[PDB]
Amino acid sequence: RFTCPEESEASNCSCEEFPSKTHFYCPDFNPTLYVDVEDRMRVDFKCYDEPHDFKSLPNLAIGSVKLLTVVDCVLDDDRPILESFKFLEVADVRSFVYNNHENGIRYNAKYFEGMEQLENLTLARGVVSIDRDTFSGFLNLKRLTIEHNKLNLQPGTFEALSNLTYLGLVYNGLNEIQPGLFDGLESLEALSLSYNDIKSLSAGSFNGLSSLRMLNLRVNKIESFDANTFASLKELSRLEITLNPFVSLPRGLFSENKKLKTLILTNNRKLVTLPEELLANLKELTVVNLSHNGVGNLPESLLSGSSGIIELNLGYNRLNSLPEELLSDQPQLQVLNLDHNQLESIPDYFLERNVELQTLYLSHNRLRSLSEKAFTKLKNLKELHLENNQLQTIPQFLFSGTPKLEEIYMQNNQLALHANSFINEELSIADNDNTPFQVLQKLRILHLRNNSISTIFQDWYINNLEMQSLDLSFNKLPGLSYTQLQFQSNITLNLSNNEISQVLLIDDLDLQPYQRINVDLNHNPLNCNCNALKFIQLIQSKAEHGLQFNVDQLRCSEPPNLLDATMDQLQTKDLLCDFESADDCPKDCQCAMRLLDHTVIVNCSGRGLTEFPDLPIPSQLHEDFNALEVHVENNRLTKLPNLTKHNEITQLYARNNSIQNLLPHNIPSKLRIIDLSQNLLKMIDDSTLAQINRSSHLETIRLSQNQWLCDCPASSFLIFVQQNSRLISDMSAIRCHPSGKSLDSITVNELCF
Amino acid sequence: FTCPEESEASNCSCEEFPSKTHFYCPDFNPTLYVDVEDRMRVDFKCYDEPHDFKSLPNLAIGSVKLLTVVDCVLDDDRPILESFKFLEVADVRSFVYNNHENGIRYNAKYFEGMEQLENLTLARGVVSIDRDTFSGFLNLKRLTIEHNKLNLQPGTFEALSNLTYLGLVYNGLNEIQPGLFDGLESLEALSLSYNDIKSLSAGSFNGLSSLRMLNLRVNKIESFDANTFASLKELSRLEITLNPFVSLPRGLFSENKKLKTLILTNNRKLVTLPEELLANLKELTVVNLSHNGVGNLPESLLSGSSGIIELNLGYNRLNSLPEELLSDQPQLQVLNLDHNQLESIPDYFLERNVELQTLYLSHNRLRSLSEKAFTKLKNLKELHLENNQLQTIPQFLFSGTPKLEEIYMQNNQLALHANSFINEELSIADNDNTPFQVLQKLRILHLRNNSISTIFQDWYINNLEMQSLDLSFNKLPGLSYTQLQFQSNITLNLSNNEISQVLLIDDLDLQPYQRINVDLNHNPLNCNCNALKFIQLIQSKAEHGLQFNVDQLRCSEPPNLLDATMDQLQTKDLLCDFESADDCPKDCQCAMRLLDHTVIVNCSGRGLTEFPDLPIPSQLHEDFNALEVHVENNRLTKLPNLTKHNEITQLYARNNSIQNLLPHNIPSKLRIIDLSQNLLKMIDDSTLAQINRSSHLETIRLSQNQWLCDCPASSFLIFVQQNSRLISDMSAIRCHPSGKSLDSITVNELCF
Ligand SMILES: *[C@@H]1O[C@H](CO)[C@@H](O[C@@H]2O[C@H](CO)[C@@H](O)[C@H](O)[C@H]2NC(C)=O)[C@H](O)[C@H]1NC(C)=O
Ligand SMILES: *[C@@H]1O[C@H](CO)[C@@H](O[C@@H]2O[C@H](CO)[C@@H](O)[C@H](O)[C@H]2NC(C)=O)[C@H](O)[C@H]1NC(C)=O
Ligand SMILES: *[C@@H]1O[C@H](CO)[C@@H](O[C@@H]2O[C@H](CO)[C@@H](O)[C@H](O)[C@H]2NC(C)=O)[C@H](O)[C@H]1NC(C)=O
Ligand SMILES: *[C@@H]1O[C@H](CO)[C@@H](O[C@@H]2O[C@H](CO)[C@@H](O)[C@H](O)[C@H]2NC(C)=O)[C@H](O)[C@H]1NC(C)=O
Ligand SMILES: *[C@@H]1O[C@H](CO)[C@@H](O)[C@H](O)[C@H]1NC(C)=O
Ligand SMILES: *[C@@H]1O[C@H](CO)[C@@H](O)[C@H](O)[C@H]1NC(C)=O
Ligand SMILES: *[C@@H]1O[C@H](CO)[C@@H](O)[C@H](O)[C@H]1NC(C)=O
Ligand SMILES: *[C@@H]1O[C@H](CO)[C@@H](O)[C@H](O)[C@H]1NC(C)=O
Repeated sequence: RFTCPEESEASNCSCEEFPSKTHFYCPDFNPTLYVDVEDRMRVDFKCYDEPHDFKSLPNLAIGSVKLLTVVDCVLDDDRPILESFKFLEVADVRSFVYNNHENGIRYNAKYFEGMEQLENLTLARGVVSIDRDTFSGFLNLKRLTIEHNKLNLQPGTFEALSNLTYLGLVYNGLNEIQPGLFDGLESLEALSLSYNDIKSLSAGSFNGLSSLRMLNLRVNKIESFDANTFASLKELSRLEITLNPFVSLPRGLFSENKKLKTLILTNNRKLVTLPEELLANLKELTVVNLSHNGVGNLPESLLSGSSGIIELNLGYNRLNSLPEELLSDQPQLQVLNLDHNQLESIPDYFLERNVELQTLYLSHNRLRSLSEKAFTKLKNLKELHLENNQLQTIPQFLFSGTPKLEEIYMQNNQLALHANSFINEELSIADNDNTPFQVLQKLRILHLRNNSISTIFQDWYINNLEMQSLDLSFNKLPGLSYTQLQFQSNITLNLSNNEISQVLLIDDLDLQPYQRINVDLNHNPLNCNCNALKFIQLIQSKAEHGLQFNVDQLRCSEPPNLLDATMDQLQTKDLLCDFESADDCPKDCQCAMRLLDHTVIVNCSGRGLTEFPDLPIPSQLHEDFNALEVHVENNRLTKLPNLTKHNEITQLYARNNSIQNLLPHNIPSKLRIIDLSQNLLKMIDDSTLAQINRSSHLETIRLSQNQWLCDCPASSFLIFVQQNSRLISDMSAIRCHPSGKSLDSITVNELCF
Repeated sequence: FTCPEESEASNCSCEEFPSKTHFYCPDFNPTLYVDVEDRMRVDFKCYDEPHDFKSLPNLAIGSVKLLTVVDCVLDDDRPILESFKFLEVADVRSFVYNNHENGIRYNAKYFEGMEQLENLTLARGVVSIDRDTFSGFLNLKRLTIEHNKLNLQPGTFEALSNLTYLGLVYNGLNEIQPGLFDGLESLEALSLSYNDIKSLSAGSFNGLSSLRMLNLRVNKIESFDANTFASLKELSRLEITLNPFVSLPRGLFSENKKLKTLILTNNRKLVTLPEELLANLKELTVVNLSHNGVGNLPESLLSGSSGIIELNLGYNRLNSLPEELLSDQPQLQVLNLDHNQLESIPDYFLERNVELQTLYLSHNRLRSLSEKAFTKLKNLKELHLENNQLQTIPQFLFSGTPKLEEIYMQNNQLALHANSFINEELSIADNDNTPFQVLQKLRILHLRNNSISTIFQDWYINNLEMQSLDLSFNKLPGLSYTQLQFQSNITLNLSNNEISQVLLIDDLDLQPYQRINVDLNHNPLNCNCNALKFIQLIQSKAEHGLQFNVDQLRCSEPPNLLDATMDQLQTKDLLCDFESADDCPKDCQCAMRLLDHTVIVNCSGRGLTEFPDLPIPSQLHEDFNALEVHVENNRLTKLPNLTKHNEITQLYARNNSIQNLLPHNIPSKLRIIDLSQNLLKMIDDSTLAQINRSSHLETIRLSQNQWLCDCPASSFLIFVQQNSRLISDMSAIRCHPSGKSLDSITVNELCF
């Protein structure tokens, strides 16, 4: 265990012992450097300023340590690093990491006079002009990295490293690879040349490497190859060539890499063509990644014989008009990508040979219509993508041979799919439509966003039993009914941004006992007129029903009503229903009925007439409904509405009325609310008022703007007012015709005696 | 997610890994890379001139909570989002801006569009901040400014008023102006380390009320004010390290009742501590005073604080101690006094402390421990006494601590011996004074680098729970099997000792399957006959209980070549000089070997006609018996059996030539005789019978034989040849005195 050195005046370095790693700051006044030391795992030495004074240090005692990470600290000129770091006697060090920024250091064997048994090594930002003799003294060195330094390597610097395993030459900006730079690397298994400026790779560039398994040229400036560039790498298995600017690959580049397993060739822009049988006869090959290139057409024999492929990516090219038999020899192919390829159409027999194929991509192409035989023998297909195409429709037998299709994506298309699109030849054998989704019982997720869908097919809730999502946004849905909601699984049936004018529901919900059945209904020109009441009563009332509509953004589309109103702040009383089917309603009157309250409105208040308009009987059933509400406020010349007898009116409003000389014939059977404003109250008689009875329903009368004579012949009116005080809206406002003042003060004067 | 479609009229490309999608602009060379998560992060770093991202194609990436910029230059006045508009990210909840390129004078215009930002961080780029620069955020929880020289106005932070974590690290602040923290009501950390604050005024923390965990880890603080911390009623932690001040004001922490953790270390100039500095701190839990320069302490330093569970006082310059320094701390758990200059411990130091689990006293200069030092420690678990000057241990040192588990006594002047504790009072002739019998559960004990004489039997008798032990660099005289009586998986260590010899019983065994490890490396272990049992134990065996590590073992003054290895050990090399002066001649002693089981003189010497007669050195206690003859390649006067040859179990001669041999001269009591370079081939009466097949290794050899021809000896030669199978006669036999009389010669041939 390493503990802090005993405090003394000989040394000014302050050791702060932490539970994990003992810390240091040797110049106590100004800690220009700190030495974070673990027990025996690592040593972290970093300098912050120009002065070094390594000789004026307490001579720490660490002993054996695995990793020695020195950062941004100077080295003595042409002296061993362990000699320049004598103030800590690190020994038996395996890994050495040297970050250095201020000054580049020319390297020779004299800098490594203490690291004969070094396993790992790393250099960064500070190494320039490595000498050929630098690595001679090393024994059993397995890794080497030259990280972020501008460098130029003469051929032969690595000849002394026989046992080297991983070599990293990233970011060095090498201009070119001399033939024979890797002479001594006989046991090399991996190599990296990413982020360099290698102009070209000659035939003899990779001489001396035979057991190499991985290669890496991720970012270079390679303008051309040679036909025998990779011929010397018989053991190659992984190859990464990205972001290179070359125009084409030479014929037969991989003629000898029979052990190839993965080939990542992506973003190699300006790669317009691929040579004939580039990847032929590679049994071990399993993953091919040719995305983001600029290829315009693939040769037919590109993959002839490579039966071991399981993943083939070809996205983001300019690849159109695929050859028919390109994928004939790949029976293990699992994932195929063809997106962003500008494909106008694919050959009918393109995918017949692949009996097994899990996931297929065809998105972002320019497909117009899929062939019926495209998916005949894909018995293992699971995920299908067809988004962002120019599809008009789909053949009726398109999914006959893919019964295991879990998820499908058809968004951003021009699919029509009318209700009668797949109507049978008048057979009528099956109630469900003949849409191709009928055989897809395994379907789970379906997307149809941004389409021209104009219905919800019956097979989407009858045959598909495990459906759990059905996106139908931005397509021309005409309406919604309760039948189409008869799903048998938790489904988030999205229906936003459709032309859903109206929706119909029944008061009883047959939903199975489960969590919920969401229906997103945000932006629709919903008609808040008749036939929508039960939906409104459902949404506004709080209940534990399965249906959970999301109508927070939903508004109405009725100019007569409050347009742009929300249901959460909508008066359900104001729902109205026009009587368009009937023609016996009085002319020049707003004819409608409200189903919630069970009322029918005549609304002849707009016009003024000489007689009471004929009020049609509620011949329309309206669920066996027998009450009428009439507004006749403007008409004040009828002189009698005596047709009210043998009628079922329940509301009456006469803001302006003729002289109130009415007979008991006018007295109605079922009138709840009555208004007699702006009339001659003097003409009315007690016998008519006596026959008024609240037994049928509650009675409320209006005495506003009414003039009634007060005298002995007009007696008992005050008693009737007192009895009907609740009926009278303002009994005090009722006044004698000549006096114009309330008769309450003169109630004692009412009695003649 | 999906990279931009078709990459048309764009010089920047997408990688689209399954975890995150990278970007570069490699049209000529990729200067900058942008990699994004689904919604978590966006990292943006550029490595060249800013003109390379003047008009990049817009990425239109979804808004992500965390944004990062590295070494990217931006314009003088336009906001950050406007400069990086091509990213098209708006919902930012974390911003980090590393900028090594060029300092920029921040104005309030830079952060428009981030009115919901948190975890704002400005590293290495800020040079100066104008007032109300942070105004407008309206909700900020964490801020950090680091690695950049600064000089701030008092009213810079007034606008925030919701900040909880503030960090001004390595900013090179010359000093703290009063009221510079005025507007930070809800602050809860400062992290003012690595600055250059010269001193703290009384009003240096005016605007802070909900503060906790004030940090001053590295500063050039020269002095403190009396009421520096008075303005902070709530203050949980306080870290004040690596400062050049010489003393603290009296009553510095008077008003901070909530003080829970005071870390005050590495103040090399802090010569003394004020009295009752820690007074009346009930909530205090851990206090750290290590690595200071304090030389003396006041009596009332910790008065009125019973909540202390940890107290570190190590690496200081303490020379004396107060008596009641820990009177008011009955809840203490650990006490560190290591690396100080303490020469003694007060007798009444720890009567009132009972929850102490571990007590550290290493690297001090203690002369001895008082008997009642540990009298009241009912929960002591670990004890350290390393690098001290302890002479001996009192007999009742561990009387009051039965819970003790580990003990460390390295690098001490300990001189424990067999009679260092034995007293005639109540003597039981065993377990002298019981120095360690009171510790039942003593697991680990280190006595490395001491002057202990002998192993106390108490370690191997009643310390059943012992798991390890180390007696290296100690003056142990020897080892015996009786010392190995442990009842657990003990790993005893005796490396580099003065053990002359080990006496191990041949029938040593242990019933349990638990293993015992013993190391004798660098021990003299002189190799004599008694070491034969140790040699056998070291020899490879199928299974054993005492696994010996003897790779670096050496033999003291060896009879054989010096620095002999155990790989070259042999049974014959086990022979040792006998201690019986009368029994063996003074010229050379009897071998009396045990493994070899042979007795022979080491040197031939002058020689005698008759070998001396001595009793068997083994005396029936060993298989050892005389089997060899010292005389070799010498003209012996005679070889008589009565000259102890009969007493010798066997006879072995080397290049000894006898002209005449007789049956009387041949030893009958000896099982067999072996001779070489004999001058006579005649067969004696004893030679007429073949020596015993078993228990008689010595025999006759055809080689190095001289034939003698005589008619009477022909029958004896015939009898010898009948038993002989190597050859009819000697290979180098050329004798024919007018006839054939050799053993190969037939009966018909005669000597004449
Ligand atoms: C030299 O570096 C390599 C890679 O950095 C180290 O490899 C380790 O390998 C083991 C094998 O499973 C992994 O678990 C570790 O995570 C790897 N380490 C690292 C840092 O990636 C190797 O250990 C290093 N050699 C020494 C002596 O430290
Ligand atoms: C819905 O899909 C239509 C497809 O027409 C999108 O409208 C654009 O149509 C033109 C046709 O010439 C395409 O070139 C464009 O790419 C389409 N726009 C986009 C953004 O892809 C329309 O934008 C889509 N609506 C969405 C996705 O909300
Ligand atoms: C801003 O930083 C804070 C502090 O790191 C984050 O909050 C969490 O803080 C705790 C502190 O104990 C950490 O252990 C967590 O890891 C932090 N959360 C995360 C997600 O890292 C906070 O999340 C940060 N803000 C954002 C938007 O990431
Ligand atoms: C064993 O302990 C002794 C002392 O207990 C060590 O000797 C001391 O070494 C230091 C090293 O600077 C000197 O300052 C002291 O004066 C020495 N004291 C004595 C009494 O010699 C010794 O180094 C330790 N190790 C060994 C292997 O003996
Ligand atoms: C390589 O390893 C082998 C065996 O591990 C060893 O014999 C040889 O000396 C090593 N060479 C170098 C240069 O380390
Ligand atoms: C819907 O999800 C809930 C969640 O617990 C589950 O209990 C219920 O069974 C699901 N619906 C069906 C039809 O399984
Ligand atoms: C219908 O009723 C409303 C209610 O206020 C009234 O304003 C309107 O004039 C009526 N219309 C007709 C034609 O009577
Ligand atoms: C702190 O946050 C609250 C919560 O939104 C806000 O109202 C207040 O204005 C913020 N304080 C400042 C100074 O912006």
